Amino acid sequence: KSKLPKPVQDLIKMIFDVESMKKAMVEYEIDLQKMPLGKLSKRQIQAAYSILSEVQQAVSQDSQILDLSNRFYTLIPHDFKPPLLNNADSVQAKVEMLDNLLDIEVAYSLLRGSKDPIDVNYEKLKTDIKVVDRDSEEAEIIRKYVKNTHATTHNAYDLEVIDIFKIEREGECQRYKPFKQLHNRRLLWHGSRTTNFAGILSQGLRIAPPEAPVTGYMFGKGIYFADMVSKSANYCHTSQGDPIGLILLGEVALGNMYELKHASHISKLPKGKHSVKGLGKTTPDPSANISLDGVDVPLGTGISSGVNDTSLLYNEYIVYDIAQVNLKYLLKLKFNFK
Ligand SMILES: Cn1ncnc1[C@H]1c2n[nH]c(=O)c3cc(F)cc(c23)N[C@@H]1c1ccc(F)cc1
Repeated sequence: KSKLPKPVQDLIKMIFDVESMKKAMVEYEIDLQKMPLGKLSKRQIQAAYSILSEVQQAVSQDSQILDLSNRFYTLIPHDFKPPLLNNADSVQAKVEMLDNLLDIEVAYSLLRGSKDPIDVNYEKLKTDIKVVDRDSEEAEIIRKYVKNTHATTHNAYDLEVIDIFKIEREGECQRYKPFKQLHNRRLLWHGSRTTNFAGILSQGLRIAPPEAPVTGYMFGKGIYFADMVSKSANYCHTSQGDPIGLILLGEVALGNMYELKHASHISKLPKGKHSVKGLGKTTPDPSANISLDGVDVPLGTGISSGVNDTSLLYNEYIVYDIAQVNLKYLLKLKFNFK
């Protein structure tokens, strides 16, 4: 029997849920026979990324695109008439599929490679996880952040916080050290599919590989965060059939922000800048900022930023070095769909 709190045990089950892994693969139309969880290979996936990059290029300028489509389906067997990879959104969906596959492989490997099994798998995450007491001020601050920064245009659901966890990944403090005293450190959201979280906890937030198409990345390949909970929660890809999601709060060392109103695929920041801020029309009210253990929490309700000429409804924040993030909390959220 495990010594871990029930909420933590429930999180471990959730994150190592093999059935969720398989359901995801069925929804992607992957052939589970020909490409089982244990068989996923880093080198095949890398080659698949490159083919998707060639596809995107061929689309941007009918026979050759059929052949590339087929080369992709040979590398990543599907179980379908096979849809042509002939537009940016289709390509993007396959890239996101490959990302999700990669983290699923990580989860499956950890799982397969005397004590209660929940405890054995907990240890494999190499992450200290503690429950934040529902009645603490810490929890209250976090619930406020969730409540106040739900955007008015994300009306498909409300959020309810079920559990709040405090997390410390092995090695992250040391890795974050050079950034620990950069100025402008902010507690920001990052949402991702549940089936990615074993990978995220064991390896941290990562940046897309060189081989991946840049298409879809408004500010280039980086790690993206929001100051509005719902903007991030949308990337949980929850649904009525699976309405429980996981979302992170990260301390992000933003330093001097390169403020942008429109897409720009950053390959190198201007010297002296440490992050990108995509400027939204709505921003959390600066007067309501609260410090939490030295870090600003922009938990104000949304007001007008005064920026009209922008591509974005809400802010986003991007860093280009994985060491500029120190993960602090993990929330289990129930999405109540309307
Ligand atoms: C899909 N994805 N994969 C890695 N990162 C993400 C997204 C993202 N994930 N999670 C967040 O919380 C987030 C919060 C934002 F303000 C903005 C975000 C994100 N945009 C990122 C984005 C969107 C489309 C795209 F093609 C590439 C990147």
